[PDB]
Amino acid sequence: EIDLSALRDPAGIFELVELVGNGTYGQVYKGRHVKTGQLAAIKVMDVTGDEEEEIKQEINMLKKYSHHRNIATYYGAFIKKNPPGMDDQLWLVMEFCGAGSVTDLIKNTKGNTLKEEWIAYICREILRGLSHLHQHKVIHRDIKGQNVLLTENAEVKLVDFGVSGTPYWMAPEVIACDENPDATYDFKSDLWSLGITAIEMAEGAPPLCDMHPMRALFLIPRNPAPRLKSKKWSKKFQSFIESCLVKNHSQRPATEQLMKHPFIRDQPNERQVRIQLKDHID
Ligand SMILES: COc1ccc(C#N)cc1-c1ccnc(Nc2ccc(N3CCOCC3)c(OC)c2)c1
Repeated sequence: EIDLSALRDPAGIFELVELVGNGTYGQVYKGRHVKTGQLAAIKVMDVTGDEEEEIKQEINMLKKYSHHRNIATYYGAFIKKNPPGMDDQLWLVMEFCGAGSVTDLIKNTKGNTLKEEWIAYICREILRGLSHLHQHKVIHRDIKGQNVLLTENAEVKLVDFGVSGTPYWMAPEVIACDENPDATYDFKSDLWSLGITAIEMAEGAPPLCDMHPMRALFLIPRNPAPRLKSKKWSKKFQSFIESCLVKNHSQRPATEQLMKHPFIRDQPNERQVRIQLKDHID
């Protein structure tokens, strides 16, 4: 576990190149290891006695649970010191995924939809990542297109442990309403989220996206489980979506049995799929 008080200043070690996006309670940069030139992603967060133990918790998980092919690797943590009583900046440093997010991948594909074969490759990788986290009793809580990232070799990596606002990817049991007073996250909630991003990949957007976040939030527990509207998709894919999106979380498959669903396991043309992906990156 990491001591915030023991973190060095990032000066001369890493440097920021350009803004890349946003994360939970911080901005995200394409960064660079100054001495070697190697690229890295750097999440920068203001830090306060308030935010610290949540910040500290995000760091510890990235450091502890990123030794796995499908989780963006921890590089380090730094504190850019700054006169009291003011905010210091914390730099959380991880491997750089040059291809960007799956959400970016969708935006630059024809029709904002992806081949089922691509979706299956990506879903397996996320699931595999989730399994590793769930094994260590970690819930991701923020599984969505933007948090699913790709390296220039089309390897899939999960990022942003800051939650471990936007309602669209939230499972029914997570939404505190009249019938569910003490809404809490469990591992299965990640699996609902995965089903939503699968739809996101196939259709460019999550269900209920045309509606206001507050009305989406209200509808998700009541409405029946979302489905693919086109039926051009295989019955293995539609069945996979129905497995992820079981409303009653207790009746929803565990991660390990979802890993054994045919859509996930029955993948020929696999190193072929990544090659296409790798090529589609440029
Ligand atoms: C959204 O990403 C994150 C969110 C939260 C946290 C945390 N904690 C970490 C990351 C992260 C982690 C590793 N690599 C990247 N790289 C990367 C991400 C996005 C892009 N974009 C930029 C513009 O739109 C097109 C592509 C990109 O361009 C080359 C590179 C990002």
